[PDB]
Amino acid sequence: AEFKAGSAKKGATLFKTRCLQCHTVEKGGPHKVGPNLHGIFGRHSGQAEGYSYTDANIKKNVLWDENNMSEYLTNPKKYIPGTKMAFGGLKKEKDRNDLITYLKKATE
Ligand code: HEC
Repeated sequence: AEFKAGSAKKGATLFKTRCLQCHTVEKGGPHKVGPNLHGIFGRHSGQAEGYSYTDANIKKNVLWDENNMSEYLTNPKKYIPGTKMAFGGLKKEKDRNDLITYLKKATE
């Protein structure tokens, strides 16, 4: 994928309505169904302290950035086979760009 900054505003709504049930973004935020995402863009997959990852997510060992995050969010199970993230993906590129524009800011 090739990330292009979009609407952080739309991204925030997308996170709230598509991700928040399983993820928090704030520093010190709790793990829920999925791991807290604070600092995700300075980290490899499967490395958030305090979260119980699948071996699949850990072994993928993807150094998260705006580009492979877009690739991942297109189809998480195709990108990380065996992951337990029950999310089909954001198929529209503009949605992924919006979400990641927000996530880059929100997870710092
Ligand atoms: C529950 C129903 C989830 C929804 C909705 C979303 N995610 Fe998720 N995510 C979930 C789990 C259980 C996991 C761990 C998977 C595993 O195999 O252990 C994840 C993982 C991620 C990651 C990787 C985090 C890391 O490696 O530290 C990312 C970057 C991520 N999820 C992002 C994300 C976004 C942006 C979502 C909304 C669009 C989203 N997830 C939905 C559970 C669930």
